[PDB]
Amino acid sequence: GHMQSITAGQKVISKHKNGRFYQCEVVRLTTETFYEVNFDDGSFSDNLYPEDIVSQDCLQFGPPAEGEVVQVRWTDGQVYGAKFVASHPIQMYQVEFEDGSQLVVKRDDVYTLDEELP
Repeated sequence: GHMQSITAGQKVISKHKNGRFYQCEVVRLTTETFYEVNFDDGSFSDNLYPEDIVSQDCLQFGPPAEGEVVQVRWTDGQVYGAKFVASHPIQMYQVEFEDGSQLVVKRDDVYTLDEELP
């Protein structure tokens, strides 16, 4: 959604790591910044984290310049040449389940207690 804003301290319903929906509590609203890059073969990634840029220290100095050549460490642990496209912060929701487990989830994966699932 929404319509409904979700706030810290609110009981909501979201999927646990076991893959089923349970009630959980929003413990914090976080901002995660994702980087978008074009790899040298022309494939596109929309969900790098700033630390995945290994040619410069983006956590310390911010994003590369638009179009800047970069090296990126991919999820296979290998390094690839790319060019920086854009960064976009996404508002997210850190939730805690009855068992103490936590997840950081996007708005669309959070439901209020009053609404029909899914």
